[PDB]
Amino acid sequence: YSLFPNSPKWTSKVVTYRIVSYTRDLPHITVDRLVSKALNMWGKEIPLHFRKVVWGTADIMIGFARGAHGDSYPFDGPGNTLAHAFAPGTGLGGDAHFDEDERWTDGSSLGINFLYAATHELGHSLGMGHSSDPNAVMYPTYGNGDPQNFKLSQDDIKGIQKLYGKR
Ligand SMILES: CC(C)C[C@H](CS(C)(=N)=N)C(=O)N[C@H]1Cc2cn(c3ccccc23)CCCCCCNC1=O
Ligand SMILES: [Ca+2]
Ligand SMILES: [Ca+2]
Ligand SMILES: [Zn+2]
Ligand SMILES: [Zn+2]
Repeated sequence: YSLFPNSPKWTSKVVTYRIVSYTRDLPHITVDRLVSKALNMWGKEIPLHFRKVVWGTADIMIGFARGAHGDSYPFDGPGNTLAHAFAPGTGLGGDAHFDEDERWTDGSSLGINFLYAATHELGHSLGMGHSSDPNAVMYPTYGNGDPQNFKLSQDDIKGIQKLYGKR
């Protein structure tokens, strides 16, 4: 595993998040469930707790967008970059954006598995960098293992716990 330079991390006991926009590919209820699932995958290993808010600012702002969307990291259409997240910090820090030009799926269809993509992106939102281990969720490319049957690897757990300590 690798953390970000200067290992930024959330210092609060609870970190909020808010889904600002949704994808046309899934029901809104599924995205909400999958984001909670993804945050819990990491939360289970550490002292943090998460709370969803539906208005204003949240530490982790989540949204779907196609093309240019304000932050100077335009999406590129179907394929290639699927999504991108930023290291913990104020403003854009900690946010996670998903390329709406992708065909998002809960796993029952062809497309990009949103639970897997959200686990990777929220890993970045928490301060995780990329792993060299092809089996890790934090590996840079999609598809090595099985998007429909996966869990954090020992490498991902070692990294998140180094950053925030064990629960
Ligand atoms: C790990 C994921 C959940 C999310 C990451 C998000 S990121 C930014 N936060 N590390 C991602 O988008 N990875 C790209 C990386 C990537 C793979 N290729 C690319 C060709 C061009 C540009 C990027 C890529 C070659 C094949 C392209 C096919 C599309 C699959 N794309 C990827 O796997
Ligand atoms: Ca933020
Ligand atoms: Ca894309
Ligand atoms: Zn963005
Ligand atoms: Zn990544």
